[PDB]
Amino acid sequence: LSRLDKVEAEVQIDRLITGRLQSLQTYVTQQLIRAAEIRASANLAATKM
Amino acid sequence: LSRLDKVEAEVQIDRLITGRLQSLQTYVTQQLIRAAEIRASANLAATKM
Repeated sequence: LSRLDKVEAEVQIDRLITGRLQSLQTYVTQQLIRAAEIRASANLAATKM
Repeated sequence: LSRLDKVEAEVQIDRLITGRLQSLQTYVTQQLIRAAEIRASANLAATKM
């Protein structure tokens, strides 16, 4: 943003947005899968209690 | 499609395709994770029966 004007900057920014958004989607998806593992383990622990 | 010719339209259409396809992948992935939660609950319910 400090080095390029709006018409050229928005092209560069859209590349970062795309890759950063994909990085959050990858993280949140794996956290959802880990949450299921923890949920199953918590259900087992509640049954053991 | 009504406003741009093929060479320019396909560039704009590919942006929609990319984002809409990413929306379906996000939806189907979360449905697969929810299906596992429902599956675990159905297995529990079958055991309670």
